[PDB]
Amino acid sequence: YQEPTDPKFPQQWYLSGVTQRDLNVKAAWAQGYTGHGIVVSILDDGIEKNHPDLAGNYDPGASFDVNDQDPDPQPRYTQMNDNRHGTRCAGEVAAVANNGVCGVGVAYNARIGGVRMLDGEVTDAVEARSLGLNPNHIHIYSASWGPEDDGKTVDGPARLAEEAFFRGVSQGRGGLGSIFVWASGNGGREHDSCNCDGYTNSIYTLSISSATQFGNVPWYSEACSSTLATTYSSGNQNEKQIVTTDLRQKCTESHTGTSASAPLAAGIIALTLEANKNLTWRDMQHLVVQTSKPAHLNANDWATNGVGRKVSHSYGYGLLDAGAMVALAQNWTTVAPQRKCIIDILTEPKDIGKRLEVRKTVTACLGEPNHITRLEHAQARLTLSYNRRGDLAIHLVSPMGTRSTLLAARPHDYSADGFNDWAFMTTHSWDEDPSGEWVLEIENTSEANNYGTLTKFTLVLYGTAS
Ligand SMILES: *[C@@H]1O[C@H](CO)[C@@H](O)[C@H](O)[C@H]1NC(C)=O
Ligand SMILES: C/C(=N\NC(N)=[NH2+])c1ccccc1
Ligand SMILES: C/C(=N\NC(N)=[NH2+])c1ccccc1
Ligand SMILES: C/C(=N\NC(N)=[NH2+])c1ccccc1
Ligand SMILES: [Ca+2]
Ligand SMILES: [Ca+2]
Ligand SMILES: [Ca+2]
Ligand SMILES: [Cl-]
Ligand code: NA
Ligand code: NA
Repeated sequence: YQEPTDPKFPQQWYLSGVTQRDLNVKAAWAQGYTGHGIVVSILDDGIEKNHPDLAGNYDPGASFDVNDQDPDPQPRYTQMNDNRHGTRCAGEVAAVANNGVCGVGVAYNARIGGVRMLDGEVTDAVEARSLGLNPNHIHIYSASWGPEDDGKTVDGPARLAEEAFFRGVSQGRGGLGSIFVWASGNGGREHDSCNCDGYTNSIYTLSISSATQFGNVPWYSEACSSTLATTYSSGNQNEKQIVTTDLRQKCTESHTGTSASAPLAAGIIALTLEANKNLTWRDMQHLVVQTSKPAHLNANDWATNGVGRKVSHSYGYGLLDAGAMVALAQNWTTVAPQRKCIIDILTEPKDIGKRLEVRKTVTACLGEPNHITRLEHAQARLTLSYNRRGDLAIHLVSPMGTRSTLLAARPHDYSADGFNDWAFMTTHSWDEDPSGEWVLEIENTSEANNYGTLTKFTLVLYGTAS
């Protein structure tokens, strides 16, 4: 195998780096993995299917225009180039290699499509029709949309979109499950906390955050326990950005934000799926957990969990490692069927006041078909009232002592509507045994005399017993 010759490949520092600050993609390419036979779809504002770095890999079967209800996802051209984002993301995954144009995609032999669905009124039906597009042809979906990143919104998929997620992971891809790769958000400057975004907080989305070139948490990053891993993106003006295809058959060197990280992850996942086409949607999350690398990502919250892995609320398990992903995929044994252990915790409502702690010792469905000794995702589904929602901080401690932040204080969130069975999710106790004492902590981080009540706490464990 030889290095790509594309003119901008040297500028794709997150791929071509020789200083170990990269995604280790050349190592996967050298093992023979390029995305051949894999199909990825970008759910965004359209895709310039005639772009000279996309046309060779473009797949109409991975594409649709949900905004105008037609098969052709070509973007709507405007004076400000508003609808360029899907084309940028598509090139990150699957820009053609060795063709003298722009740079290359991570999976430069994968097929690439786009759903034009953000250029219009984005209803629940629009989202669901996009997530559910051709799920026995498209393997991997990439998306970075969700509720407003204003630091005061709590929202997620409505009924049709949630149903699309469960249909995709259950019957998609011949029953192995659609892989929904998701950006964790861009609300960092608003002090947003991404478990408040029900798309990235879902167990069905494989959620990705960003790191800057120098290894730092970018200004736009949101921290939360639902994130699984990290890829490089933009930072300050001394740090390089993402280099990819752009609208009007151009290249760009200034693609930015967490929405540039999710497509790189989708590309790495395409290489991995080429290495083992039989991986399930859960297998893929396991591989990410096992192979991602904290090293040289700076964060003040790196903590070692109960099985000895380092995990951060900014980075998840760390930077994706493509060579490690494709290597581990090849002889990976399919995980056992997913179990779900439901533990309704409260015997009475609990006043929150300044601070509330709820302790509960659980058997994790000992004796039952849903007995779990090997956790995957855990949720604390909470129903509570409070007079100012953003003054709350919420933590959940596993029996192995891993303290997941479920919610950080959000200064702009003035809502008096509380949380209505909101399923705060953590990945940080993956592979732990969830038997034992769990601790929920709710605290008022403000000096104000705030007040409210916790009326339901359901601990929901997913995982296996093998
Ligand atoms: C895929 O995995 C399932 C579950 O382990 C197994 O039954 C099946 O034979 C595998 N298929 C291939 C083609 O490896
Ligand atoms: C609000 C938002 N994303 N919010 C998120 N990912 N939580 C968005 C992304 C692309 C186009 C329009 C809106
Ligand atoms: C997808 C979405 N919102 N989804 C939600 N609120 N459940 C959205 C928000 C702002 C602009 C464009 C899209
Ligand atoms: C699946 C569902 N509702 N199903 C029902 N009411 N039978 C739902 C409602 C709101 C948000 C997300 C999902
Ligand atoms: Ca169209
Ligand atoms: Ca190229
Ligand atoms: Ca957000
Ligand atoms: Cl479920
Ligand atoms: Na997720
Ligand atoms: Na620990």
